Amino acid sequence: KWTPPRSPFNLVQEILFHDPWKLLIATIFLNRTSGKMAIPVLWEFLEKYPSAEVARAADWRDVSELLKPLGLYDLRAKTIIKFSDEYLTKQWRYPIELHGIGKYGNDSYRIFCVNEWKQVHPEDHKLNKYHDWLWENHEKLS
DNA sequence: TCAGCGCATGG
DNA sequence: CCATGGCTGA
Ligand code: NI
Repeated sequence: KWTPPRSPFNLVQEILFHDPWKLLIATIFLNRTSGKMAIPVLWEFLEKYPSAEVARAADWRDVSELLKPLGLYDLRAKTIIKFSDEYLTKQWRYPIELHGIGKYGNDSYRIFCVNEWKQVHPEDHKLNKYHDWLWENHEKLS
């Protein structure tokens, strides 16, 4: 079992690893959006949308106005509905193949949800900080 | 390759 | 004020 450690950077992925869907939802929330804005909205979403089954069948207009202050409301809204639907339906392995999930959300999955972390090469800053911090203190862990 | 989605905040 | 905080469809 992998179970990624918590860093000083405190990425939201650090507490979302045990729920691949929730982590992947967080990545979507972080597209062209600061963590300061996105993260609190993520929680208000998660309380009203705890599962991929709940988000699968849902009113995409009803998530949209919740994503309003962030921007990209109906874009993400219809995207999440499909992704959550695509989540519980298809067979995947690596998450990229799911709609709305590109390289970033995949690198997050590969690092946090499984142990590829040594192999994975990050793009995003936050991920790269965590990844570089890993190679340093990993011997002090396991 | 690339427009396009989108509001908030910092420079 | 005009930058900047991923991904798809095409
Ligand atoms: Ni995808």
